[PDB]
Amino acid sequence: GKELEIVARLQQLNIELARKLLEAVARLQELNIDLVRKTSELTDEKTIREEIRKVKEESKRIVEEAEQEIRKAEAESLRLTAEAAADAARKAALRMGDERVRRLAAELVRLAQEAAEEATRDPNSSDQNEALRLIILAIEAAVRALDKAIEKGDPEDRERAREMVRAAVRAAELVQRYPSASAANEALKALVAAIDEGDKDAARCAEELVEQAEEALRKKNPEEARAVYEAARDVLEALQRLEEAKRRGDEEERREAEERLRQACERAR
Amino acid sequence: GKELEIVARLQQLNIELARKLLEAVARLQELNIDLVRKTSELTDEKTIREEIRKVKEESKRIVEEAEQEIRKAEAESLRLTAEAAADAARKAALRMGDERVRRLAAELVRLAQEAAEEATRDPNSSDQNEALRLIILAIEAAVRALDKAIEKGDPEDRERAREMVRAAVRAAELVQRYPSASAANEALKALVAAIDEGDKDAARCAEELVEQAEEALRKKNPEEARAVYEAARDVLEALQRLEEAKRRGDEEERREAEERLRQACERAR
Amino acid sequence: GKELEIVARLQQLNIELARKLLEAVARLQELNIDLVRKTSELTDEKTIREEIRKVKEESKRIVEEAEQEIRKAEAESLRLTAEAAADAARKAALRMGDERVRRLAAELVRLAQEAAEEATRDPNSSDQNEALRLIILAIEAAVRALDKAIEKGDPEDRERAREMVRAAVRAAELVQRYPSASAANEALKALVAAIDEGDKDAARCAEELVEQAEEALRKKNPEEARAVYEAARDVLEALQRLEEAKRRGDEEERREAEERLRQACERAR
Repeated sequence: GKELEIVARLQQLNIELARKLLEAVARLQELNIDLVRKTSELTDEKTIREEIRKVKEESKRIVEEAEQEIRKAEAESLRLTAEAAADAARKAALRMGDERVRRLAAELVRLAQEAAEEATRDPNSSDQNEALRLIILAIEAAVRALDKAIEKGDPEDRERAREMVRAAVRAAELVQRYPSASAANEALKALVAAIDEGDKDAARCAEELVEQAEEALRKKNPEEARAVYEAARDVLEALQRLEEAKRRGDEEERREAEERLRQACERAR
Repeated sequence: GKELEIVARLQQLNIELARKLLEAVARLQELNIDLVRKTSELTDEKTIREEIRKVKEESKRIVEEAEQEIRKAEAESLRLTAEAAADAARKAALRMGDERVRRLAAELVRLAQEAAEEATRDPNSSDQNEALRLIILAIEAAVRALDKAIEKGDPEDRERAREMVRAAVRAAELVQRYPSASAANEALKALVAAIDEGDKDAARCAEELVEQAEEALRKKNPEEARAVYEAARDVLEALQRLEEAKRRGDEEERREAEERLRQACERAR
Repeated sequence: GKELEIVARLQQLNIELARKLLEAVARLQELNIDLVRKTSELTDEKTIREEIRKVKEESKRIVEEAEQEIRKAEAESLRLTAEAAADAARKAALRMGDERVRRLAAELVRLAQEAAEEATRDPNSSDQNEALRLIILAIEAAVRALDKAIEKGDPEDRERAREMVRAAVRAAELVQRYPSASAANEALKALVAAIDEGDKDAARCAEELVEQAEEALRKKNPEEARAVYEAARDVLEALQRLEEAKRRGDEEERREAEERLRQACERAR
């Protein structure tokens, strides 16, 4: 279906990007051989130095244009991944049945479209590129929650999916309006790690950090935004360690990482 | 399933292609350092110039072989995408139930196999590479039409899929036998845009341009083939603008693009 | 679902790898222009030669670090493909229903995790990189066998899947404990080709070569291991020719390749 279409388009970008990288390598090589030829033939030091500077200026321009093509190829790749993830979000919302979760997933399609369209307009912006990455990770976490809700029909899992899909929409409009915000950037990642864990205490704690960063970004108090980031940083690290201790380990640090997330959310509420 | 297999093989091509690009960069660097060493030590101008020309000849050969590896990596990627798309076409035809559409999808598998096998035989051919691209786009449009037909069981949608899958087969054998034909190249793309639109008037208009380009290519009248291309060019541009005005816009140009496609098909029939 | 997640991560690797390749090209170009400048200005031959050697040493280090990044990018790609293939293996085992085949598929998840984790620890090892490739191919063959078993519910196909999934686990722990073993490396590939063929005689013949290579690797008789490789080499080539003669050909060599695999397995038992 649509999955094969994206792989076909992403592969065209890789072939085209590798084609342009070789184009830059080929041009830089022509300049070197031409410079060595002129340096060995000419005797005027003034002309030799000017031939060297124009090659160094052109070589620096060749590299910059190649960084631009990689920049545009990355935004085009992130645009295809965002649309594919949003398309997966709406179909999973259909397989649930709730018209309310269908309205929530419909906004993610609108959020993914608008954020990916602005990144492709000016890929040189690093904030619009990173904000689109986290929105993609938020949609992926929402899709993983929706797919789990339709496995056994557990009413807690279905409500778990609704609360975290709506929270993903919340932690998406925030980074869309404030891409350069480190507090909103970290509270989103803490929610993605809290969605995959499935803990009710971790989901309500991550969303509270999103609202704290939202209110701190309503006004323009920089000391207020930095406090939410440090609170969201320790929460995110506690969830990543809890995921490592559950996948492997010997249950020793697994109980230790629980109190890490518990104490981190304690001083944040 | 098969989708994960293609991604695994396409990723091996990207790693291998990046490995060979660095191999060329490493060899070009060795030649530059060796040339600077010999130019600074030797005093005979005759020997210095010959050392420079053999490096420029070898550097030009290194770049050409790297363009060849990118050329072979692109054909191998297009071969994997074509087979994956044809595999998706036959299973969607099974989910419909019509044995007639199963015979139509069976030809696409044969058309995708033969076209992708000839492109991998000599990837330096640009016509066989581009003709395979449009055949892939034709199969993707056929798959999107087949998946929509099995959504609600609408009898119009199921017949809409049969007419456009057969038309995709028609606009595939044509570009296979005439890869260097611009008229057949454009009538195919007009059909792909007409399939996604779902308009009955746009589907019969695009196929009529395929038959006009087919009869013009039966004989060898070049003025006849150019007339179909210009007719298919305006039809394709009208469908792409109609898709832009339906996705966004304010319904103003949406009605304007309808008369564009209407008038374009008028002077083509 | 998970398929879109892997494509998103694999595309980030390609963009990042292309970003680092250009970084190496940009640094190598700066060294060339700086060297040409110093060679044209300075007159002391002793200083010129030392400026050349330090550039040749740095250029050789730049290329080596770029080979390392390609090395680490390949292991990260093979780790994502292995986990995605193992995830596909467990769900197909669930769709069968046998708790025994679910325990077999559960080991592949453990085998794919452990082998991919050791390859990412030291990607410079070529044996751990190649052993992970064949384990991926073994899981893919197991998934293709499991998907075919749930098509028509044929009891022979369901048992065909169980025998070859268990054999895939057998030809996975072997290459995991002996990555540098050519006999175990070839008996695995002979099984992958024997799984796709579906021949009962080819499956029991490939597994017998796995047990022969297993017992030869129990001890450390090098002449014993080389005998199994030559026996597994001819079996693998006979299955690849049998696949070519069945896909195309004119049934002439198709019967000839059958006696090839028959005689190859004859002198191996």
